[PDB]
Amino acid sequence: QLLPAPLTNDPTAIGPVLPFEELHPRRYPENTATFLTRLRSLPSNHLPQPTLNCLLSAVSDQTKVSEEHLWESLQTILPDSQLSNEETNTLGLSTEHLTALAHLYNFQATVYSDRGPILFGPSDTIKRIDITHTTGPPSHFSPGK
Repeated sequence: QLLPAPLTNDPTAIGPVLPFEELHPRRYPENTATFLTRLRSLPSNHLPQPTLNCLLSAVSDQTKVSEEHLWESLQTILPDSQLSNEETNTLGLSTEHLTALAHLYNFQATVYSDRGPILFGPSDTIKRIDITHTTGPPSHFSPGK
């Protein structure tokens, strides 16, 4: 809810800090797309692929989209500060990145977590995928049920 300084300082973005679902309206499952972000304006800087890439490999398996294309798509819609930071380098990508990918590639994911299945991504979509998540630690995403 509070405004993150790296986000407001991020020169790849413009405008005010708003929930993802306000800046990118879709039929998201409630309380999944409320995370704060800013509109991405600068073209891609071609960030290196994340070292902890299991979310990309899992979504890639289920969509047949390369991890490179998934990652470049994330750079179309999210500020760089939300893609390369202390958290992504030590914990990997998160279900918030999954929500962003779900918008960019029009799918809804069922995430089979240690707490049960949870939907991420817009309902106004045709494509469905299955992703497994274990808390660990470490966090791990895998494709399929």
